[PDB]
Amino acid sequence: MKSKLPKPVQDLIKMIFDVESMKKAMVEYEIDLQKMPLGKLSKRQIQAAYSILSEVQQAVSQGSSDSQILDLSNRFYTLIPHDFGMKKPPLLNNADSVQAKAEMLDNLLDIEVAYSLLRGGSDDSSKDPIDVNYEKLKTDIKVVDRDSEEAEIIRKYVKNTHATTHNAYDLEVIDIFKIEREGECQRYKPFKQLHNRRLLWHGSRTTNFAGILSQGLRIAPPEAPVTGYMFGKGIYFADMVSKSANYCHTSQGDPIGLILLGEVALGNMYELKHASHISKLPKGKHSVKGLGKTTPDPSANISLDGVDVPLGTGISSGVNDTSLLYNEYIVYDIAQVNLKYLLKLKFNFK
Ligand SMILES: NC(=O)c1cccc2cn(-c3ccc([C@@H]4CCCNC4)cc3)nc12
Repeated sequence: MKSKLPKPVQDLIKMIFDVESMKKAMVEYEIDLQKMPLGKLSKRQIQAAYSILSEVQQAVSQGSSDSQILDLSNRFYTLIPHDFGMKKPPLLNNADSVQAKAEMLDNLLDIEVAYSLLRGGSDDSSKDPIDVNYEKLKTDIKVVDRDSEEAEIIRKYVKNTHATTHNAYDLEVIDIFKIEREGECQRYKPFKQLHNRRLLWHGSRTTNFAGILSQGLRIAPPEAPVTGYMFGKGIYFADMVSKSANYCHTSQGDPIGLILLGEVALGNMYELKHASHISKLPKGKHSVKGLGKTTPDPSANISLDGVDVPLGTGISSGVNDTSLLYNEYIVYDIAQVNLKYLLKLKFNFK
């Protein structure tokens, strides 16, 4: 049979299950595709690589000998083979090196999820492969009509919350998808009664979306290094589309990105101006709000189905004694997020 899914949904499935994009991402990370093909990637190996990186992070802060750091570096490259070619393997002896490798592992974890979903399941012929891969996402995906009131609100949110400092590109909404992850409604239900529910942005690389749709937004595993997380291991969101759009890591070569709109149950926010490098919340607080110098104009805030949409144009906040240019929101429980929309964006670079 032929797929009855709308063309934009079919194009989304092709985009998130693109094997060539998975291979190109591994080539960019300088992974040796002969020693470590896409089909050889495993959960166990990525888990053990995170543990090695945490040992490196501990050794660097402890002030361990260069011989122990070299041994941990060598063990990491043995577990994740790299092909540097003309270069000596960079030593993992600083915070920047461990963070670049932890970023690679986060992306490899979701690439492994996408490839294992794609290669799994009943390899029959009765159903269209696009329908088969659609079902592997365990997510209901519907197209939001361009002429709808919903689409108008979302386009206004994209237009008004583009930061002045992120002038490398213009954003254009291609498609708006309404999404419903299986079991997420039931999971979110206890938090639906928490106050201060906001519709916020979450950007990520396109190669992570098969993992995000099938498993939802997740928190970094305990084995992962604690470094590089301004407010600890949690799920981070922005109220400025361009702050999250930067995490799509789109380029002139591939200017099509995916961004989420999630309803997040913030409750009582723990308002911070500087890095806390801690995941523990004070009693009675349900989230962290990192305070930026620029905030969406609160007078243009709208309430949609009991959820605040801060689609106001970026104005000065009043805080100048902060390390953040824009706000960010962090929750430490995966159940405090209900994914609502998925946008396909065109990045028009200057
Ligand atoms: N992804 C986002 O849309 C987003 C919005 C606002 C603030 C954000 C902060 N992040 C974020 C992204 C990545 C990380 C680390 C850094 C590299 C190692 N593992 C993850 C920490 C924070 N992402 C944000």
